[PDB]
Amino acid sequence: KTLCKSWSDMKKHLNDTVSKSFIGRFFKLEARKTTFTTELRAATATFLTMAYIITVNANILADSGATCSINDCSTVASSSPPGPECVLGSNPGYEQCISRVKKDLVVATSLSAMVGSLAMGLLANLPFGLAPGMGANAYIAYNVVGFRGSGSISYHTAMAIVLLEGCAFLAVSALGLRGKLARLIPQTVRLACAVGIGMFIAFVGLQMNQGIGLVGPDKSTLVTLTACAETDPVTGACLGGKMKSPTFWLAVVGFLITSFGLMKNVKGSMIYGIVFVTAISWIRGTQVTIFPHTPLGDSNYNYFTKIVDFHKIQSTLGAISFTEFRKSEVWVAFATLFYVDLLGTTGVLYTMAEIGGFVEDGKFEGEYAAYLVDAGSSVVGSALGVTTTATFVESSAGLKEGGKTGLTAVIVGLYFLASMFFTPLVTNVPRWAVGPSLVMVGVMMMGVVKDIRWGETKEAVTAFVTILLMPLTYSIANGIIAGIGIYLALSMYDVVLGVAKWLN
Amino acid sequence: KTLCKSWSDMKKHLNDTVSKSFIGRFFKLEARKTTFTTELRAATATFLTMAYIITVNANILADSGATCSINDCSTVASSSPPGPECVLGSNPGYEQCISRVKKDLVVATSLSAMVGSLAMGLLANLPFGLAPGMGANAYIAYNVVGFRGSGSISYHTAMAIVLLEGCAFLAVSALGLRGKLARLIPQTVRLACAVGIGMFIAFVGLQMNQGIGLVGPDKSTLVTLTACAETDPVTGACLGGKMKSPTFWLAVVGFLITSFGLMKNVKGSMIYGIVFVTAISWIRGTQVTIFPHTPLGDSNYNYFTKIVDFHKIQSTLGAISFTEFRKSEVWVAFATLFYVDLLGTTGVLYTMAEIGGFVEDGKFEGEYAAYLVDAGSSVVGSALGVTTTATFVESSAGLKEGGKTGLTAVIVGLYFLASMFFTPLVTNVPRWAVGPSLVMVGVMMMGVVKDIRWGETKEAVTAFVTILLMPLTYSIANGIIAGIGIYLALSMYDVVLGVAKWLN
Ligand SMILES: Nc1ncnc2[nH]cnc12
Ligand SMILES: Nc1ncnc2[nH]cnc12
Repeated sequence: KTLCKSWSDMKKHLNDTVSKSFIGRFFKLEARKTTFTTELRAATATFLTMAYIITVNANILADSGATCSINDCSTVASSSPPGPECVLGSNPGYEQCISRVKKDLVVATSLSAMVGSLAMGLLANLPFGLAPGMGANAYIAYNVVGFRGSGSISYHTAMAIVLLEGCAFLAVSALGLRGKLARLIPQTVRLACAVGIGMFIAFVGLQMNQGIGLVGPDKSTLVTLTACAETDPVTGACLGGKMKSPTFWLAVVGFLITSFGLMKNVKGSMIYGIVFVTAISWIRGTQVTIFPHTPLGDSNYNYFTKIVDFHKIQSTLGAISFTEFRKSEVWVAFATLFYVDLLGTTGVLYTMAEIGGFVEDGKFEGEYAAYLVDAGSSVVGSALGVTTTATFVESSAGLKEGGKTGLTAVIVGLYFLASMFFTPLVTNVPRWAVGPSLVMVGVMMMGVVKDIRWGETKEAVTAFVTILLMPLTYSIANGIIAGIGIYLALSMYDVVLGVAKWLN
Repeated sequence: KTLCKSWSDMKKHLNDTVSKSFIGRFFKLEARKTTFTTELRAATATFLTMAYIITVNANILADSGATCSINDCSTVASSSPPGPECVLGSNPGYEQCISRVKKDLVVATSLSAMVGSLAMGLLANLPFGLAPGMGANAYIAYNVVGFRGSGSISYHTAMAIVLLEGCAFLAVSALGLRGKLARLIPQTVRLACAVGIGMFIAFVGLQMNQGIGLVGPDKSTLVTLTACAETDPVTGACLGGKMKSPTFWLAVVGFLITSFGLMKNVKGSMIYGIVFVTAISWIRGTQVTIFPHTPLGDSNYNYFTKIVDFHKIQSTLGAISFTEFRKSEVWVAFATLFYVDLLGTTGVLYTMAEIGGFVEDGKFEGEYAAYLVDAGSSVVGSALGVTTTATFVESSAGLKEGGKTGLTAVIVGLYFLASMFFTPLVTNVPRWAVGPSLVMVGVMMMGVVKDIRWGETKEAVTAFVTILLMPLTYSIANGIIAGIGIYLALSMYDVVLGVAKWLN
């Protein structure tokens, strides 16, 4: 009929008047042959494969106990609450503190993914998006700061490391010291570190108080399968009954329809696994509720019955303190976070330049203004309370549908503006819904393990120690250090002595 | 000179009179073109790459607490010793029991690797050797029986599972039900199960009471790096001082010269890593001694000062009890050990037949009499107290030097006879010397991970859950079950319903 004919000739005309206006001259839409309409399809598919890190990042930096401390705890029958009693849960005053910080990290992630993505398109003309990157969320929140105020480094110092690393990554890039520096790292340590982070981030998404709750303590094997139904109220311990938890099996169904959606190539599928096992866990009354009948849960439901809200940052705003940079374990956390960002935004940003055909004999057309926008956005992301940004590989779903200019990245920046207003629906995602989303990240990073040269022995001993010691010793710093230490001693003690025997 | 000329013409004549005697007619040395001398070189290189499993198997089945029970414990100030006080160490009576069982498992491994290897050559004419296979040592000793009498299944029942699995693997092979049965298992579950066993067997060789002592307990992260120097006398706990254990750093030096020996292609190298960090840990006086000044250690040194001994099996001889086969977790241990032997001796025994050129369009010349000798040897190995046998992949070092007949496997059977008489030197290998040997096994099994199809999603979700849940939940049964359960639900719920929609 002429109904679709009246629909098709308008899209032949709306794509002309955009290119005949001024906005086609800035983004250069005449060359880089494309139209206005197929840029909008390139940014819709980029956002849906990227919309999961708006909730994963909030539910993983609220476990850090961001600004809640011992002073704003509750009052009990004693004269004063002691040290470790408040920060392990079951409190009227501390749990209402941490419900006002997760509302300040959903807004602070959209405002960090706006500025990173909206400044990528306007300054570099490149079709990809930015957000706080996955992989360095778990290093700061679980290994530097730790689960609810553990560890040694406070959260105010951890947001000062991101500034001083962010300013160290502009002025190692503006001088030209990148190809001199990144090629110094060998291929096997660079490639096996991305596998071990994928196994650390999935062992996070299995524990009792972190994600679903499979693994647990044991007094002779040091880890065992619990999955227990009736557990301890105060702490997490198995009282009895294995594999019959209604919060465990509802999370497995979310893990299947995420994986049954990735095959058959549904673009956004990790967002539909989160929405399905959340929309069951909102009905009051069941055993899988996030809304119980406690006074600690009536305040979340009375905020849920309104579906939109304009919420402002008020707790985890600019909070920096350089008054702790004169001890030892601050700089070790500095040299680790400088290491994992140098290898994250180097192998990705050039690989996403050869898809779509930007590249010539080196030096694609947005080289110099993409290393700095990816670096300055960690500085503006550190004042707002979140971690470093990274150019996402999910942005490839927009490279395979015809996005080639910077109008892709501006529209991606405008869905994050249209998703900070839905704050009452995003703070209320349960921690067993975000569990399988931390496991499918580990599936997609282990897919690079078929490029490690397992033929030679020195390349396989170095790659095995780095992969193994990251999820076991519960440390990312103990896999980077114990990989370089094996790679030198197997190599320096015969080759370097042999070169120094012949160079003189 | 004529000195080597007088050496070379004798080896031209000694190789003739062996082939002109009757012993060249049985093994058929005229065809399969080879001589007597280069068979002896093929069996020397086969033994040295196989001599490590004479000490690893004894030091991993003595941690099981094989026949030592609560009745032959010591006597203390109380009227009777309680249950868990004896079996956790620090006892005059229980520790002298377990020093008489490790002397009955060094002899029982050589007598099991004799009969398996000496009957492979005489009945099948194939050049490889047999011993109790690595991979099923840790399943029985740490996961069925457990560390020193833990768990539910006693050791007398675990040696009855090996009989009833051994007799079930003759009469699934003699009827012809192997190609019908083994091809039913898909490729990804078959291939990823061999990677997760390699990561379970290496997490064993890092713990505080098992191997060296890196990982340890923690009350908030459930695993942490201890490596602590001054520990608890009774139990294992970190009192203070990280990374300064003299038993930790002596084990790292053994891990380097094992790995520095595998590259540059030294044939036996895992045996020279064990001998070097043992021969330092025999000098009385140091901090790394295996011979302290206790009465529990004077009895090991007074047995060490003699260097040869004829020792007889007296504790872990024929000990079978079918009086526990009417409960649940016995058969689950049966179907796991039947699973891992079906996939171990199928992908190996055909791969070791295409090297050396035995094969034609299927059906190499020792098909039917090698599935049964590999199966009947687990029956005769179960009466003597050790686990199932397997055709070793280290036997390939003899396939690449010209071994093609059964005289290779007979001579391998005669080095194990000449290494049961050195029992006082083999019981005295410390548990931190056997530690890195359990880690280089995990390096050599992870080298098959570059053949898993990480392209498709169903092949990568199934392979990731199987690899991850074996070293974490400390279970081999929880990786086989949780791999099939993901592989059906991603596949049966759309394909099988679609086939049943079209078949009718
Ligand atoms: N840190 C990161 N770098 C690149 N792509 C990512 N996708 C998710 N996290 C990422
Ligand atoms: N179980 C096993 N099967 C084959 N080769 C092996 N090498 C060591 N253990 C083995």
